[PDB]
Amino acid sequence: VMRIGTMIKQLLEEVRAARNRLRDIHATSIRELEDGLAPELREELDRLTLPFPSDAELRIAQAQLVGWLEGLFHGIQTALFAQQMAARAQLQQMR
Amino acid sequence: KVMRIGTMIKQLLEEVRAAPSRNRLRDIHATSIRELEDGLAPELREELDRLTLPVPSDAELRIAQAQLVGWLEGLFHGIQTALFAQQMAARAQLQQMRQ
Amino acid sequence: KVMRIGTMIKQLLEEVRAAPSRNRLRDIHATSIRELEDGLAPELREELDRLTLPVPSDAELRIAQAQLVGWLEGLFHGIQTALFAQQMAARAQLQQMRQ
Amino acid sequence: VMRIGTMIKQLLEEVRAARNRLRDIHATSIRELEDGLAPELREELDRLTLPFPSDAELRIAQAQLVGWLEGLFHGIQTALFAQQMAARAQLQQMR
Repeated sequence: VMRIGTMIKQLLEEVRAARNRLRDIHATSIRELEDGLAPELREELDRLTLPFPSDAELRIAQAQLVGWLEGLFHGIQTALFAQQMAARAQLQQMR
Repeated sequence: KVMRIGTMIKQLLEEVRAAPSRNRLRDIHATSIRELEDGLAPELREELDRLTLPVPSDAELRIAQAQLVGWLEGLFHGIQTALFAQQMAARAQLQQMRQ
Repeated sequence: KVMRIGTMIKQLLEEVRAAPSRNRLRDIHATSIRELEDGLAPELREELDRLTLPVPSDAELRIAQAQLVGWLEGLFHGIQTALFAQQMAARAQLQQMRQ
Repeated sequence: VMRIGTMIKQLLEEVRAARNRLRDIHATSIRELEDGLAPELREELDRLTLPFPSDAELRIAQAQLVGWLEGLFHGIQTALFAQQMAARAQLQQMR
């Protein structure tokens, strides 16, 4: 289930305007990505945030969050493809 | 495979963490995208349509580096959660067939 | 879906278990195959190429009924183990990415 | 992993010749299908065998084992297809 996929798209755009907002978005993304996670959450919430404030670190912190969101989308995406492609191969072994 | 993709990433991520240029950060990025486009048609058009992080200045580098960390980290956890979801969906479907 | 397939089977299996004809056992079979060929090209040629269990005698019926039980049971557990394998492969792949 | 798939094919043919052999094959099939199974094995080994001896019950018991093996193959097969098809749909949601 890729609800997360659609949310990444929308969350991606908000990534630009004129820091609480930035920190807020990252948090949203992580909560939606967690859904249900086992204690593995530690790694996902192990100082998994942007680095802090001066404008420099806000230009920086905001770039970090564009790549993070693109990464999730394409990681999810290629993994999803692997899945479809593996099931096909496994089947091509029918013969 | 998907394991091959993850382990390289873990590596590219450590390769950037300790950095100084304009060719290093651009290569790490190319490298990562070279790994994903393991036979997936023209959707490669999404990654191969640039999507590259924006004598260069010093501050400009830091900003670009930060974006790379997210890209590399995003790909890692994006895969990870696609995997866990795949595993949970099979779990559920098994319990539906209680018998 | 795959859950839809399993639950119908559980039902067809109980529909045969308590039987007396030559049209009942043939319908239960048709029914099961009608369920599998949920949009899968010409591989339907495998199931739709007869593959039907062999005024008929009495003993002949018992033999045919037994074969149906295996077919219905086979489809159930065949799915079940494809599901568990799918779930285990995702599990493993997750543990490879220890970090 | 569909090793089981290839074994079903081979095990399927042995299904005809001229009861220990019959009972032996079913057992083989179940062991190869178990690989690793959780306590769920009970259901798979809950009087999951052919019914016993007179020829009548050997014609019968052997028919049961042809369908069982065909069933496993096509159950595994369609489930495998579902898998590939679901991963594709989930992806078609990218847009």
